[PDB]
Amino acid sequence: PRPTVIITGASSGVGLYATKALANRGWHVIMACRNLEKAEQAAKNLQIPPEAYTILHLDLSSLASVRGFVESFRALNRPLRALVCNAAVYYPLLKEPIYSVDGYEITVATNHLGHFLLINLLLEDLKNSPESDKRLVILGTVTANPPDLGNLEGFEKGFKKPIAMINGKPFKSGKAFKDSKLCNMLTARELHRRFHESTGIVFNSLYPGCVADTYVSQELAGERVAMVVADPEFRQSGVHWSWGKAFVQELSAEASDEQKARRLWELSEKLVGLA
Ligand SMILES: NC(=O)c1ccc[n+]([C@@H]2O[C@H](COP(=O)([O-])OP(=O)(O)OC[C@H]3O[C@@H](n4cnc5c(N)ncnc54)[C@H](OP(=O)(O)O)[C@@H]3O)[C@@H](O)[C@H]2O)c1
Ligand SMILES: [Cl-]
Ligand SMILES: [Cl-]
Ligand SMILES: [Cl-]
Ligand SMILES: [Cl-]
Ligand SMILES: [Zn+2]
Ligand SMILES: [Zn+2]
Ligand SMILES: [Zn+2]
Ligand SMILES: [Zn+2]
Ligand SMILES: [Zn+2]
Repeated sequence: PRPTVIITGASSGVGLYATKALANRGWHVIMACRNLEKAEQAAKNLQIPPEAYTILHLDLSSLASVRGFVESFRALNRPLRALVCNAAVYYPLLKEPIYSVDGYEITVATNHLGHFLLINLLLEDLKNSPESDKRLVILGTVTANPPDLGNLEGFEKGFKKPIAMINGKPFKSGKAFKDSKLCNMLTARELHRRFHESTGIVFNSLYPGCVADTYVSQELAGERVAMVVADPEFRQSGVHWSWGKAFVQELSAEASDEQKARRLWELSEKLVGLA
């Protein structure tokens, strides 16, 4: 009897050490990955036993792929205990936006909108599971409090070319990334508010520390993801765990983001075909 956790972006970095850590605690990790070849090599290289994992293809930049990943998880007939939204892309060199298969600026489309659809479909799976300690963890920003969503003008007007930023202003890829990470935080917050009572699922977020990409190792950061998913200390919905022993804060900490967080959620449903 082995409890199931899905990890997005599990074939490298933090996601890969997180899957290692959770397997060592005796979990069965669904490595939901873009690149099946790299996922297979990585799994074997870290010496993880075949019972501890299953690789399923997931491309967060395609909503058809998010839907299809979900049907494939369901076919396993494994009760879901947890979900980790860890996958993040970042294209620092782009001067011009790239638009996903579904027509959305790719950074926001992958980091936010694809995780948004994934979360919303898997809530059904999460709420129907008979596991008692069910968590949904999102990798977010340093603190729950540069990114600026404005009045969401870009999302209000449908978020298609020529719109490449959530606030409807000219494309900036580094800001797009930060915007996207803000969306992840706002979404965690809003999952707690909308669903924690009705389901009893723990909805939290974390920041495992600054990590070597383009003061903390991938191994440790991955251990810290595992802690947030699995250990009794971290079993509390509505909060952000940060390593800068963790500082904890309420996801709803910043009161003036309340309206934004709600409007973000409603616009996101529209963008991914839930409304
Ligand atoms: N460095 C910082 O100071 C800083 C700042 C803010 C946030 N963070 C957080 O730290 C975390 C580091 O994560 P990491 O080490 O796992 O990242 P990483 O190894 O540097 O590379 C990106 C990850 O995203 C996955 N991915 C990319 N595109 C995808 C797609 N279209 N569909 C599905 N998966 C995709 C990749 O694996 P596959 O392509 O094989 O799936 C890979 O695991 C991030 O989640 C980020 O939010 C760090
Ligand atoms: Cl597939
Ligand atoms: Cl797929
Ligand atoms: Cl409660
Ligand atoms: Cl759908
Ligand atoms: Zn596939
Ligand atoms: Zn999100
Ligand atoms: Zn109650
Ligand atoms: Zn509670
Ligand atoms: Zn409130």
